[PDB]
Amino acid sequence: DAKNIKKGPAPFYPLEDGTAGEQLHKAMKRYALVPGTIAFTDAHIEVNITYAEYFEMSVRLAEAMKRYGLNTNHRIVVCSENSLQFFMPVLGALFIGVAVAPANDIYNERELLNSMNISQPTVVFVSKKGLQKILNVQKKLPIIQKIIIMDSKTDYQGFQSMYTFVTSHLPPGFNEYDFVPESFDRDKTIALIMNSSTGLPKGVALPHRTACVRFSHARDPIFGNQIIPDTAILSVVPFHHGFGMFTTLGYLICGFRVVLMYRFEEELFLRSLQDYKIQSALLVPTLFSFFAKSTLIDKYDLSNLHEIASGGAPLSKEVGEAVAKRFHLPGIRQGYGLTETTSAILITPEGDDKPGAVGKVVPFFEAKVVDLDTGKTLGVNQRGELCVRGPMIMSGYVNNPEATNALIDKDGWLHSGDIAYWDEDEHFFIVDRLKSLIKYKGYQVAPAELESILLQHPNIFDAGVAGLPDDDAGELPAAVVVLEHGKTMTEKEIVDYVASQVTTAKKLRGGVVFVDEVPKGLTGKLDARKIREILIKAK
Ligand SMILES: Bc1ccc([C@H](O)CCc2ccc(O)c(C(=O)O)c2)cc1
Repeated sequence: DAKNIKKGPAPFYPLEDGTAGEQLHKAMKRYALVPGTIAFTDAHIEVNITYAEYFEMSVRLAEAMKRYGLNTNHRIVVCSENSLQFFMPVLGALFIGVAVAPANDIYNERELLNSMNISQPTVVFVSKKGLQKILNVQKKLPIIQKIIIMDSKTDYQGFQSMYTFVTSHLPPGFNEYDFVPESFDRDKTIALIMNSSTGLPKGVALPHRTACVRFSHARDPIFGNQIIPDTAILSVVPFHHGFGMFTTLGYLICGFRVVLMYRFEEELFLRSLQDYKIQSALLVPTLFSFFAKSTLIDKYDLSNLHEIASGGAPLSKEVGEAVAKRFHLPGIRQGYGLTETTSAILITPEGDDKPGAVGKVVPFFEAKVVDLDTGKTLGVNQRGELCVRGPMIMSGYVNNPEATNALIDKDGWLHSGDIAYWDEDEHFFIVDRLKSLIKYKGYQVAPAELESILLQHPNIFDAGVAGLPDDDAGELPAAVVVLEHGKTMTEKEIVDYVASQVTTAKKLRGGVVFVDEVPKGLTGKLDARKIREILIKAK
């Protein structure tokens, strides 16, 4: 009974041959030749850019980079916040086979270093506002030869724009419509180097195959959205941290108009939803809970709105139903995905929504639950660790096969670290830190309630509450604590403090264990074991 191992259906679109760059180029060239087809729309400055514009300039950046000298043994960095120019160097680079590491616009200067030491990039594309931060970081990274400014047409601080850079390297008679992109092995050639849990962000290497699969999902009437003319999307989610990246690529495959918003604003948001006739909106999790509090939605004509998507962020069932009610939608489309799996591999399918589920397994994939101790795969309705195997899994963490391994067993399964179960109808469900309850006496306090108290203390930098299992009491509630840098404290001084703000059953009878860091779990969510694990010895 390899039969409690859950399997994604058949694709509507078969996987297509070619690299990620070869199929983007082929799709975009189709839409380039229809004048007026809009690719991106900047909701802030109201400017539109057509596929003809988008195709042509991307191609030129590909042949201008090829000439400069970049082959698949080089990487570039794109450092900018969501913009009309963002996917120009990305598209151009994939056409070449150069690996793209999107960097985080307002990563502070330290996290800009950690990202770029892993990605070791020859050329860096950057927005005017990102420039000095990358200048500073270039004087600490010798590999960064060239800096190109994305949001200019002229040069800017003597530095060169994509536009003058391209005319500085394209050969005399270059022809955007005779360009052909490189063929290369899509399994070994890295398309994207993404970022990320505990410690410092790693570099998740993802080869062209994962985007090629993604391109099969995006069109899927069940797991993506149907190629209808005049489809538009309002995307707020960042063009890096996952979601934003691979929906937009799939959206360019489909010919959709991607309406981007880089700064969030309620009225701007809702009006763009209305005016652009948006079919589906993309949101980050805490923009869902915001929209649960919105009372203006009713004043806008969202007659056209079909879907609101949360991506690979699993949603509180209460927040999801709230958002969907304020917009008069049957449901939210939530899914579960890891950066280490490119896109989501659990997605709620069209129509088949089921209250509280993230969804079912995407085509090309297998997902299963495994018992946390024996490792044996479990059956229907049992909670275990969620494990997934399929083409979109990360190739590895750059410069870190010690982490790549033991995250992926060499039967090709990624072990999520997150806990789940599935239905007799094959829906999956994710279990969160946030409603695992600590039974002392026999009534239970949420660990988030006790964490909120602990984080309130000026000398407690981070906390993590879990239930110390003791034989007499049932569960004594305990915490792992991280002290602020200057400060010093004592276990009892900490529980004295809690036991002054909680009922008396909610008191921190389990004690505190001082840790350098509270264990997170891949999607950043607090890991309920390890914490429980950590306290069990210290007692
Ligand atoms: B960390 C992370 C990793 C991956 C992702 C996925 O790319 C989301 C994919 C998705 C979800 C819902 C949709 O409706 C659509 C779509 O519009 O096709 C697409 C999100 C976060």
